[PDB]
Amino acid sequence: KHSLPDLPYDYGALEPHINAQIMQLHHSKHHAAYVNNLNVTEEKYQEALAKGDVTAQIALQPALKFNGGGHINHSIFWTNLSPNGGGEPKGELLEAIKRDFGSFDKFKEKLTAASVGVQGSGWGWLGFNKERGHLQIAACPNNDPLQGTTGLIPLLGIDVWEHAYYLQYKNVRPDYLKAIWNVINWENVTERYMACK
Amino acid sequence: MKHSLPDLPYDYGALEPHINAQIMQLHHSKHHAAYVNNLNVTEEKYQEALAKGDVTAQIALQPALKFNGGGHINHSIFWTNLSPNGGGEPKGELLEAIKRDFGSFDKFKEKLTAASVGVQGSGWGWLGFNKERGHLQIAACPNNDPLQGTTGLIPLLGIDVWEHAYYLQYKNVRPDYLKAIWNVINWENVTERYMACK
Ligand SMILES: [K+]
Ligand SMILES: [K+]
Ligand SMILES: [K+]
Ligand SMILES: [K+]
Ligand SMILES: [K+]
Ligand SMILES: [K+]
Ligand SMILES: [K+]
Ligand SMILES: [K+]
Ligand SMILES: [K+]
Ligand SMILES: [K+]
Ligand SMILES: [K+]
Ligand SMILES: [K+]
Ligand SMILES: [K+]
Ligand SMILES: [Mn+2]
Ligand SMILES: [Mn+2]
Repeated sequence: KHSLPDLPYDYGALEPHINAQIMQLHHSKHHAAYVNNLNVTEEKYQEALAKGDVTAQIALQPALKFNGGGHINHSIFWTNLSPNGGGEPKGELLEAIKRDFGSFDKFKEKLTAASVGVQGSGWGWLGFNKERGHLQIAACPNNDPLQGTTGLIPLLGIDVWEHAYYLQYKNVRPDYLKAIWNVINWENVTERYMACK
Repeated sequence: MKHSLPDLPYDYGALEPHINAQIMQLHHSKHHAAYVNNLNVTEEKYQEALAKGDVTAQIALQPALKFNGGGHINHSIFWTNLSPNGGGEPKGELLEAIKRDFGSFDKFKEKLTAASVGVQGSGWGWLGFNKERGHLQIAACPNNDPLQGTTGLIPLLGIDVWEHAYYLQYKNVRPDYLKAIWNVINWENVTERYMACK
């Protein structure tokens, strides 16, 4: 049974950048539903596999990817933010950002652009490409998770579903993207990067 | 338990001159055999991932499961949908339903032909049964995506329009294959599948 992780901080800890009502809904309603539906779907898959029911396995794929991906993505996202965040990373991650994107500021522009560019629901990611040994930006639709659908290892995700920002920023997704940089937990992103090497 | 390649219920040359023996043997003994085997490999990996709660691994396996699982589902139906005893028109309640839902048998053939010719890339044309609406319905599916798993419709008749289903004999002219296949449709099987829905 997958479980809803506790947040690493309280729901208001990322104010004013992401308001407490959003964090509370996002974790306690949206992520909770992913977890609950993921568990239901995995149990149905166990049954289908035991019976050799390939039709049922395939019919369950959309629920599995959506809720499973929701669980994967949100579990990473909470750790990617912190009340003590903001600013720039240091060390090898900063070195890699400068090497692969030219500068920290150009990296921000490129992840911002990928995130603002999602049409519909989805996510922007900074990932690590293990084959190539370098950083890579990608966008993913809906809750499709980065590693399961692209092979890239997730380092930093930005949720651009409307429920991630709408109560506060309404349609103005770019204002949310500007604000979120103030709460990036570069410690966590660095840990994820260093685990890849 | 493991999925198995069903034997083809007739000789590889039983459908000549409509589908030749070289196609039938490659399609069954090479293409379908590979789907079954790859499906069983993917299922095994999926069980492991599920036991470990590895959702990333489950999602990464979805393309192979749908493609090879769908391949197994669709080809298993297809072999039974063809017969040397086939061709002609169905009878009874299936014919009545075709006339009711499509206007006539020939109109139905045109619509299923159009759906099958219209696949861009690899895929299948299907006649299915919509259990909720209680009537027949035509759909096209990409690659090996299977009808029931992706649409909920119950498959009655499938036509494979992957190039391996026809290319050796008909080359690029997919409409020549589709003309030919009507001569070997096993309407007895299609009828059985339809009656099982009702
Ligand atoms: K907050
Ligand atoms: K703000
Ligand atoms: K988790
Ligand atoms: K540089
Ligand atoms: K999704
Ligand atoms: K958010
Ligand atoms: K079998
Ligand atoms: K013969
Ligand atoms: K497929
Ligand atoms: K069926
Ligand atoms: K064929
Ligand atoms: K011919
Ligand atoms: K012909
Ligand atoms: Mn979200
Ligand atoms: Mn085929």
